[PDB]
Order: sequence, then C-alpha cells, then structure tokens
Amino acid sequence: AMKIAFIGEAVSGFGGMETVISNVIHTFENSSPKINCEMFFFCRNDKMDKAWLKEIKYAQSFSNIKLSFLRRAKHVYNFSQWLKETSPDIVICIDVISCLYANKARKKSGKHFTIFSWPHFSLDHKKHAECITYADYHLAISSGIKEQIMARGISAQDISVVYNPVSIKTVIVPPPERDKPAVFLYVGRLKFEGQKRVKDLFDGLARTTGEWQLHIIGDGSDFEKCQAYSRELGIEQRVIWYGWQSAPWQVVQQKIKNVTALLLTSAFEGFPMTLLEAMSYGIPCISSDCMSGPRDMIKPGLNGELYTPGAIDDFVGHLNRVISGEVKYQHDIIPGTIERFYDVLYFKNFNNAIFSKL
Ligand SMILES: O=c1ccn([C@@H]2O[C@H](COP(=O)(O)OP(=O)(O)O)[C@@H](O)[C@H]2O)c(=O)[nH]1
Repeated sequence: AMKIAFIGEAVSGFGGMETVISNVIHTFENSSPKINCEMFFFCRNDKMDKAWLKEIKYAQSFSNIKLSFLRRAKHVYNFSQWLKETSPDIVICIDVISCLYANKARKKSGKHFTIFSWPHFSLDHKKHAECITYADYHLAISSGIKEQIMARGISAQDISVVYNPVSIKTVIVPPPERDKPAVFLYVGRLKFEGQKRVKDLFDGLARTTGEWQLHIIGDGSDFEKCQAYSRELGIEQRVIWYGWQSAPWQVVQQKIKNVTALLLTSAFEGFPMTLLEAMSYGIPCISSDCMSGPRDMIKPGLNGELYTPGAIDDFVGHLNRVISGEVKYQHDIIPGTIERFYDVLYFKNFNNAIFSKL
C-alpha cells in the first residue's frame, strides 16, 4: 500500500495543469488496485474553485499573515501536522515553493518520504525558482525545464522528462485539396505583443507568397488592436475570427474541415497543449522555438517546423514552403510522431520516473 501526496499553492481550479493533475490522480487510484492519492494546498483564501477536486481527497493550510516569513512558518507547521496524520510515501510538488515546504515539513514532522518537483511553468518565468533545490528528484514536463533545473546544480540523473498527456484521436484533419488556398489555424488567447505576439503571426503571413487563409479561435483585450493591425497590413479579407470557443476542435472539424498548419508565435509558453492537440488530429505545427515545449513535440520536416525566437524571416520561409508544397507533412502519420505524449504511455513513463527513484 503506497500513498502519494500532490501539494501546491491554491490554483484557480480551471487550467491545463488542474486537468493533468486530476487525470493523473484518477489514473493512480486504479493502477495498482487503487494506490491512494491525496492533495494538500497552501492557501491565503478559499477562492480556489473545488469542482476539479470533486472525487479527490484534499486538505488545506490557511494563512493570510501578511509577513511572508511568518506565513511560510505557519504553512510548514500545518503541513508537518498533516504529514503526521497521513504518512505519505511520496510527496509531489506541483510548484517550486512547495518543494521548500515539503523539505522543511519533512524535517519538522520526522516522517520519511521522497520529494519530487513537478512544476508546470518555466522556472525563469515564475517567482521562487531557487526553491527547486529542496526536492529530492524532479519530474520535468519539458527539456527546457530540465535544463533550468540543471542550471541550479541538479544532476541530470535526478531529473526525468515526463512531458504532459494528450488523448489519442480517431479522426485526422486533412490538408486542403490541391488548388484550394492554404488554411492556417491559430488557437489561443489573443495578445498583440506580450507572451503571444499575434503581431508576429500577422507580420509573417503578410510577407508570405501564395494563397492562404487564417482561422483565429480565441479572444482577449487585444482583439480590437489585432483586427486593426490586420486591416493595416491588408490581410483582413484572409482572416476569419471565431472569438472564444468552448470546443475549438469541434469548430475545426465541423466549420474549417481542412487545415494546412497550426501556427504559434509565442515569446514563451508554460506548456503549449494546443500544439499537442493539433498533432493528435494530424495537423502540422509551425512554432517559435520558445521556452518551453515546442522543441520536444515538433520534429522539423516531419510534423512541422521551429523558428528561432524573433527570426520572422525563417518563419516566413517555413510558411512559403508549406504553402507551395516544397515541404509536405503527411497528416496520416503526424499522430504517431507524439507517441510518448499519449495518456497511457505518458502515465507509464510518469509512474516509472517516480518508482525508479525508490
Ligand atoms: O477559443 C479557445 C482558445 C483556446 N482554447 C484552449 O486553451 C488552451 C491553451 O490556450 P491559451 O493560449 O489560453 O493558454 P493558457 O494561457 O491557458 O496557458 C488549449 O488547450 C486550447 O484548446 C479554447 O478552449 N478555446
């Protein structure tokens, strides 16, 4: 009988991370005839939506002490007490600060367990990166995160790259018929610059040679700026806006039907699930080679392309070649190119990364 604690600061209760965590917990609580999972949250308030925890046993440390030294002390004490009630074999920290908490509460509680980091954002784009050193071993969702962890003096031997899961699909979205315009897809929150750089998307497409259309599924405060920019660039007649969609891939299947490539032009990403989703439907992806995720998914010339951050010329080149057919991606084999990301194999590799360190 083995018990796994998943711990972190309170989250919103909606987000890719929550979805991954709940699925990994439900999967564990079946695995070996249910080996048990619980959660512990460090909270300043009870504003976390609880829906995603419906079937998940969780406890909380509440402290809104304004001085962080005292709040952390209180957190560590509360977690220490929980550890004594619960006696987990393994503690997995979904953020970096919780590695510190887990480490200090292990010393305080006198309990024996292994601490794993499992961060869901680039260490260099979030607050408490140096707290990663308090975990025993590391579960990297990307090569970039592994690199970031190594940079803090952690041995590559103590870090397993586990990626993130996606569901196997039984439908392929085919390319457009020959002599139809290229069809580009953008799926995500709209930011003109900042993280998403829709500006870069528009600048590239405006410079491309050949017939193309762009389908944009998403919304954000920069909608009007982005529409204005498309008008400025003289491309508005080739852009179709869907706004926010609850079922983007249903819209793709039912309304768009044929896709040349999904495009992502981001300055950075926590984990670009959109790329994975696209490749699960056999859609090739042209992405900025940003921290982090795209380089672990995209195999240049096989399921899409990578361009160096800011290399808009390179992006344009990638576009031109897929529009002309100079480079062709085979939609029928693209789903097989992300084998290690599919739910069952992902979980197998994740499970082995944990139990191999014991
Ligand atoms: O109109 C949309 C646009 C995006 N997404 C989903 O949002 C996720 C990532 O989008 P985003 O760029 O917002 O990343 P985040 O900021 O949420 O990390 C993906 O799983 C998409 O399928 C969606 O459901 N509807």
